[PDB]
This record gives sequence, structure tokens and C-alpha cells, in this order.
Amino acid sequence: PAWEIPRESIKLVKKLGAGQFGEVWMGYYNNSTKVAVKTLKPGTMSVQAFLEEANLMKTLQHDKLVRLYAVVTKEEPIYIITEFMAKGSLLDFLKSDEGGKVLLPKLIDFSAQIAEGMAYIERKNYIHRDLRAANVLVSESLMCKIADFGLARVIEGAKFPIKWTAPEAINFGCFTIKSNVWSFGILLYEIVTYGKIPYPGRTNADVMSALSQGYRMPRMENCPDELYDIMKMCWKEKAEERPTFDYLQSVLDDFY
Ligand SMILES: CC(C)(C)n1[nH+]c(-c2ccc(Cl)cc2)c2c(N)ncnc21
Repeated sequence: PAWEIPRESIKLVKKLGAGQFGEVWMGYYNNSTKVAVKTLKPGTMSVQAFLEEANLMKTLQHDKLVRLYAVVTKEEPIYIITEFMAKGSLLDFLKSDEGGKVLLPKLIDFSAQIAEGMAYIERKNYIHRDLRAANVLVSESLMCKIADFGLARVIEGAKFPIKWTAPEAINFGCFTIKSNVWSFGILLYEIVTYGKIPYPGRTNADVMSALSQGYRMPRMENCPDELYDIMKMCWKEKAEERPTFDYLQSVLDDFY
């Protein structure tokens, strides 16, 4: 439709990350606009399911969600062209020297921005399924935007993140907006700790056992009670008893 553009009009300058699925490049749309280019390495999938991500983005357009600009799907290397996010993924950023020197003020803001984009997705009636700091991107103005809608659904190459996935989603395959709320609470842990792996020292297997036994991550050092209460809320066993992303955005804006 109005998303196909001729290869010509895209210049790939510098590589930003290799996957076992493709590359991400910083580039230019006809010299004027800085863009990111998601490369598909052929044979890996699914020159379609690679595009499922882009197809989903055509519908999901909010300011705190990475914006699609265009696609190139006619020659053998397929591209997804999006808004370029200068500071990379939220995970990477929080771990960098610069990220290590941002105080809670901005961390809570990061957190609340993500809660905002998620409040759009709930409203829109979608689920992300793969919500975590590595799937949040940061621009120059320190804006957080949600990316990677590979697993996003309206109700395969895939691999949902065990340590981020709600217990009823693991055990009964039950993915809902409320399961995303669980994932968000884990993303709060990620933010607070400056990009530490959840459940340090535990394998996916362990975690999960331990979840079936009512285990929660104990309150972490350098995390205020009120914040941990928000985390604890997102982890309520009963999915129905977890907050909405609107309540999260409200409660998060109220730290001052
Ligand atoms: C992995 C990393 C951090 C280098 N990365 N990944 C993407 C990205 C590109 C296209 C889509 Cl469809 C989704 C995400 C990205 C981006 N846009 N801007 C800056 N860094 C990006």
C-alpha cells in the first residue's frame, strides 16, 4: 500500500546490532531523514512473519511506540524502516556509563512513559507478550518508546521471555493485557536495578518451579517502598486483581 518504498531511497550507514534473524542499521531516507533499518537475513524465516511485526505497527500508532515509516519488500533483502532511536534499547542504555548516572527522578519517568504506551495498547485492545527493557527504545530527548511487536496479538519464530511472563500465561497459555502488567512489573525491576537480569542466579526452569510455589523477587536494594508496592501489585497471583496500565501511569506520575 502506502508503505512500500523503492530501495534506492534508503542508505544504510552503520550497523547497530546482529541477530540470528537479521541486522539493524542506522541509515537515511533519501538523505534527509535519519531512520533505522531492520534487515532480514534470508532463509531464517518467513519473509512474511518478519513482516508481521511491520504489519502490526501499521495499526499501532502512538507517541510512546516506535513509529514505522516504510518497508522494502520487493528485492531479496527485506527492510523495515522506522523512527530512529538515538540511545538504543532501554536495557543497553541503563547499563552504559551515562545510564548509570541517571537518578530515580528520570527512572520513574521512563517507567511512566512505558506505562503510557501500554495504556494505548490496552485501549486499542492488543497485547504485547514480549514486554521488557530490551524491547523499549530511547531517543536523544530521552523518550522511551515500545518496540518489537513480533509477539503482539489482538486476541511463529518466536520465544516469549520466560522470566518476564506471567504464571497463568506460562502454565495455561493464557496471555492477556493483565499478563503484560506482570511483565511490566518485571520491567520496573529492570529499570530500578539498571538493567540487571531478573531472578539473578536462577535458570528459566528454576524460576518457574518457584513461581508455581508463590515466589516473588524480594524487595531490591535502592528501590523505595512505594515503587516496590507498584511492582508487588503487578505480581498479584490472581490476574484479575492486577492494576490497569492507566492506574500505573497515574500512580507513577505521582512521585514528585
Ligand atoms: C536493537 C537496536 C537497539 C539497535 N534497535 N532496534 C531497533 C528497531 C528497528 C526496527 C524495528 Cl521494526 C524495531 C526496533 C532500533 C531503532 N529503531 N532505533 C535505534 N536502535 C534500534
